[PDB]
Amino acid sequence: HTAVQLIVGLGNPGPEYDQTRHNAGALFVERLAHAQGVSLVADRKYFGLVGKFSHQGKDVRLLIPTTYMNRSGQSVAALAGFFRIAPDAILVAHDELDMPPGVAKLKTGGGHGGHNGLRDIIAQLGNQNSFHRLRLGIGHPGHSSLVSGYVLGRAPRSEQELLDTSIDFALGVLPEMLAGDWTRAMQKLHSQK
Repeated sequence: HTAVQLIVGLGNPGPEYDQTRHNAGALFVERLAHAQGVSLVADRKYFGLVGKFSHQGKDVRLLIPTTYMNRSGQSVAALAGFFRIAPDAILVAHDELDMPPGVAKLKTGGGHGGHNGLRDIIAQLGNQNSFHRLRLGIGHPGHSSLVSGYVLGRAPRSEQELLDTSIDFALGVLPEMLAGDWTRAMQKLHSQK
C-alpha cells in the first residue's frame, strides 16, 4: 500500500462561498483537522491553509487551497512539490454532482467530471500520475445550465445534514484511507446505507 501523505479539501475562499455546496471537500478537511487536533495555518507559500499530524511515523498534511477553485492545482503542486509527495499519496476530497447528498465514495484516477478544481489539479500534476478522490455527494440540479449556480448555492437543511452524514461515514474509514488500503476503504464506505 501507498500511505497517504496529503489530504486536500477543495472549495472557494471568502464569505461569499462559505457553506456552499462547492466547498464540501474543504468541509471534510475542516472536520478531519478538528478531529485530529490539527491547526490549519494560512501559509502563503502553499496558497492555502496547511496543517499536519503524524501517522505511523510519517507526516500527513492537510491542505485547503485558498486560490480560486479553478487554480487549486497551484496550491496542491506547491505543497506536494516542496515535500516531494507523489500523486499516488494524495487524496482529494470534493463535491460530487453525480451522487446525492448522503453518499460518499472513493475513486482512483479518472477525469474531473466538469469539476474545475480537479481539472486544474490534474493539469498541474499531470495525466500520467493518478491521485485518489473522496467524492462527496451534493446532488445534481437536472440541467447543465444550472450547475454553476447550484454548486455556488447553499443547500437546504435536509441536504446539508445528509452531506454531514456522508462526511462522518468517510471519517469512519480514515484508518484504511491513511494506510492506502482503498479496497477495504471502499468496502466499508460504499456499504453504508
